[PDB]
Amino acid sequence: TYKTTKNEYIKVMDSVNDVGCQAYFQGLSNVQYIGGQLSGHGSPRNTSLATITQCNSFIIYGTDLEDINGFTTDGTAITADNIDTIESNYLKDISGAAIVVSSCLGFKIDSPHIFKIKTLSTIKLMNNTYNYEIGGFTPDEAL
Amino acid sequence: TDGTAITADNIDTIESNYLKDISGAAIVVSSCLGFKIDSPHIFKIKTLSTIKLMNNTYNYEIGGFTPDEAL
Repeated sequence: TYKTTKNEYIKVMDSVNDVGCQAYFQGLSNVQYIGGQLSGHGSPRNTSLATITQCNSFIIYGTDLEDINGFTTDGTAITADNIDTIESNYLKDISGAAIVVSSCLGFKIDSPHIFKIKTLSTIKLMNNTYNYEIGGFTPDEAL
Repeated sequence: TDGTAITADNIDTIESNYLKDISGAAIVVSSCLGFKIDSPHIFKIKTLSTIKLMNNTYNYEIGGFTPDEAL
């Protein structure tokens, strides 16, 4: 609860089920993400590390990706014990991976190093993403 | 290269008479080793093709850009 200089109090949260991500991209074209990092150090509640929706040509060159704490859009924690249930009930949900890609033309990722991914998958593709190309990143890091 | 307009109407004629011309695409590649393009977004291409390759360009590699934008 934030206390102002006029001795007011403001609730930081909007709802008790709040989730976020590191970067959100919607309605863009010809986007290049060269190098850099996207990481969840400190265990925030994330649906993904990067969410990409309704873009033409999003390209990732060697970006460092690590340390996600997985949640669905609702706020449900994605753990090993319920992983199968998630795959049935949240297939159309925009969450569940380190990189979520929805309705994106010309998506491309090369081979960066990825580790400590505590969510269902490393890349999720949905909603008519139809000419993607996936390079060889570190395997077997997700759930 | 002459100065002839490339439209839909005459498109077939062009492909017959200007095969060896260095023109007719968004990107024209001639005698180039090691050419490479990844997948950018391309639109509004009022010419015969998106990429033309010619004159011994022999190890090119084409990623998936936006399909169906040329004539």
